[PDB]
Parts: sequence; structure tokens; C-alpha cells
Amino acid sequence: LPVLGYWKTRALCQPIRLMLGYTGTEFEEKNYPVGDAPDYDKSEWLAVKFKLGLAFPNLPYYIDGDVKITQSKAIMRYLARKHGLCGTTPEELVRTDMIECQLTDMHEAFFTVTYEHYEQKDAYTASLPAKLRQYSDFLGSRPWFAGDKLTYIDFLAYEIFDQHLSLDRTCLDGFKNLQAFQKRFEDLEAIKKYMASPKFLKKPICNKYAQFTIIEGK
Amino acid sequence: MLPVLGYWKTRALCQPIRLMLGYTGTEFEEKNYPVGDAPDYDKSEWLAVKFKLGLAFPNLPYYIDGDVKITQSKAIMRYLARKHGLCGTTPEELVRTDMIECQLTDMHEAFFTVTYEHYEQKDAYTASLPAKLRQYSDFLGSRPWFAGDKLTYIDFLAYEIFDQHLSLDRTCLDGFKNLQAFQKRFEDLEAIKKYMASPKFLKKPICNKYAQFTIIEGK
Ligand SMILES: N[C@@H](CCC(=O)N[C@@H](CS)C(=O)NCC(=O)O)C(=O)O
Ligand SMILES: N[C@@H](CCC(=O)N[C@@H](CS)C(=O)NCC(=O)O)C(=O)O
Repeated sequence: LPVLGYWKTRALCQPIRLMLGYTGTEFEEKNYPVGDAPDYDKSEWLAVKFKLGLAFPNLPYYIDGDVKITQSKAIMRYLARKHGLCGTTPEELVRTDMIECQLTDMHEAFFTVTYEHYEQKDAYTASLPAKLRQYSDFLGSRPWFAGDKLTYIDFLAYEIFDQHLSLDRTCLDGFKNLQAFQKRFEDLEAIKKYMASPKFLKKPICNKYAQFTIIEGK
Repeated sequence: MLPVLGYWKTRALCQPIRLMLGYTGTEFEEKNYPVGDAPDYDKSEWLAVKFKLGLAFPNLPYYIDGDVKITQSKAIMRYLARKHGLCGTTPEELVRTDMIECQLTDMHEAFFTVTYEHYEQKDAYTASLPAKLRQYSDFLGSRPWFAGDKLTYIDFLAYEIFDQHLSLDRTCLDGFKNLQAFQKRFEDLEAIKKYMASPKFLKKPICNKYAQFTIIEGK
């Protein structure tokens, strides 16, 4: 059976958990503790990090038979290929590639603010309307970002949007179609059942040493 | 009508795309935007057209090809890679190219950080390289290309990142003979070689005008 290793956080692992839940893929989650401040010790992870067979040790990792993967996007694409969640046509694939990279940039910008520079918060929330407009416009009246077909990048998008809503609950207010997107994803029957299940991880979004985690406790 | 690659007059993250287009012989206008002098480093021109190109996520680089309009460097690379037979085929090749694309992307950001804003930490950065390059060395092994027997778009990424890193520290590949062999193999392909002897080929600047590494080295 497959093993998913990560912190006990959402961060950039959640879109993977969401894919696994949507597909009814049984998996084993391996977490690693982070100690209390100020050292935030990670000895357990460090004790095994180079002993797992991974070409480039990191979190999250995915161990599936003799398939051993790091890089969260490499893992989403891997699962995508096994469960019909890749783009199909050339027009679909340029949409999914582009937005995968754009969401990655956004998620990094979110991490920058939420971990070490949470004093830049009101500036970060001020730049979101312009960013979200670009997604709003890109999605248009499509049910999913690639068009008619649900793809792995909808999982990434939903989760990043949802995390930003935790940071700023009004950030989707000006964009009806983006609000309709979150609801569409949440209403997928397999998503709705996963999110009601015992393994669903609601908190925390970031790790314990992120300022966002320390101040808001989400 | 036929394709426009838009970027600064630098190598940075757009050169691996230039290396792909060159290898495939595809004709493209490269459209450039200027950057003003210190202290302003003006970008009025680019900023004047940036939102008027019909790009979904306006940015540099971009690639315009008929009604196809693309931003995100890796997205452009993957698009060229599907077009020209430079994707992996095997399940094992695809999991290898995905991982290394993403790994090189991280590595490249770490390099940009040090060369643009934190060039004071350069000795610490160079000292960090061996452990990272060791990972790339072992990953590659005796294969001629990172995906296996087959040349893919992520060799175009790996060669340029390693070459930029050689411009930073001439000694960085020294303990890794397969990696050094890789730079020359890529350099030895005939589409590559002629592209490099072409006048349009960019050797410098690696980074933009306002990078500390550029101000100091002038490469
Ligand atoms: N580009 C990587 C970033 C992975 C990453 O930064 N993981 C963090 C947690 S979000 C980490 O703890 N990395 C290093 C480590 O665990 O040793 C990916 O997408 O997977
Ligand atoms: N993740 C993006 C990064 C794009 C990017 O950072 N572009 C820089 C130059 S390296 C830029 O000047 N963009 C133009 C802008 O901000 O308007 C990619 O891989 O293309």
C-alpha cells in the first residue's frame, strides 16, 4: 500500500490528499513531529530523511511500490496520470500547465507572508484582488479551469483558494464564478464524503513556527 | 503571425527556452524590453504593453503563436516539448522528468535569490552546492540524459542552470565527472553548436541590470 509522508499540516500536501480521497485510493499517511519553540526540532524526520531511497529527499514524499517521489507537483502529476485527472487535448494541456505554475507562484507568495513576514499581511491581502481577477477571468464560465474536464489543477486551485480564505475571508467576495468554483469542488460527491470523513485535515494550514499559525491558530 | 518570445535581454529562466527553439530550428521573433539605469531601473515600456497582449497571467517570459498565448517558463517549455518530441514516454521517464523539473526550479530560485539580492552570501551558497550537485550526479548515474537514453526538455533546463552556476563558481562541477560529461554532451549536439555560434545567441548577461552579481561581475 502507498505511503504519503508529510508534516501534519495542509500547506502543499492537501491537494494530494484531496486527489487520493476523490479516487478512493487507500493510503498510509506518515507524519513527523515538530518540537516546541525556539528550536522547532525535527530530529525524527532528519533521522530518516536520507534513508528512504529518495533521489532528492524532501516533504512531502510518495512511496508506491518501487516508485519513490518527492516534489509535491511531481506527486500530483503522478497520481493524475493514474486516475484520469490529466488534461487530454492540446488546448487543455496548455491551460493546466500554465495554471499549475501560476498557482505554485501564488502558494509560495502565501508561504512567504504566512511564515516569516506576517507583518506584510495587509499589503499581501491588498494585492490579492488583482491576482484573483486573473483567475476569475481565466476560468470564465467554465466549470473547471481546463474547461469541461476536471483535472488535477482544480484540486490545487481549490485548496490554495481555500487557504487564502482562511487568511482573508472576504477575498473571493468580488468574484462570483470563483465562489461558485469553490462550491462546485466541495459538492463533488467524493469530495463531500472525504471532507466528512475522520482523516480529513482541517487545521493547521501552516506549520507550528509560521507566524500565521501562531497568531490565528488555523 | 509566427511566434514571438517575449523577455528581457538576459538569460535567466528564458535561455532554456531559447535552447529548445534553437535545437528545433523554429523561427521566432524575440521581442525585448529595456530596463532603465539605477536608481530607477525603469520598465515603462514593458509595463505599457504588459496588460495589452491578451495574456491570461501577464508575465515574462511569454510565448505568442497564432492564438496560442503562454506564460510561465516551464509551461512554455512543456508546450515546446509536446510539439517537438521532447517529453518522456515511459512511466518511469515521466516520473523522472517531473521530479527533476521541479527540483531544478527550486535550485534556480535559490540561485536568483543569491545573485539578485543576497550576493553577500555567495561563499555560503557556493559551499552549499556540492550536496545539491551530488544529488543530481547520483540521480543521473551513467545515463546520457536525465530521463534515460532519451533527450527531453529538462536537459535543456539542467544544462543552463549548471552553466549559470559555473559562471558563478568555476569549480562547482569539479568532483562530479558525469555532470561535467553532461555539459559537453549537450554542448556537442549539432543544432546546439551552430545555435551557439550564431550571432543571435546570448552569452551574457545571465541576470538583469539590477542584480548584484551583474553589477559586480558583468556576466
Ligand atoms: N518544491 C517543493 C517544496 C517542498 C517543501 O518545501 N517542503 C517543506 C514543507 S512545506 C519542507 O519541510 N522541506 C524540506 C524538508 O522537509 O527537509 C515541493 O513542492 O514539494
Ligand atoms: N514562475 C515564472 C516566473 C516569471 C518571472 O519571475 N519573471 C520575471 C523575470 S525572471 C519578470 O520580470 N516578470 C515580469 C513582470 O513581473 O512583469 C516563470 O517561470 O516564468
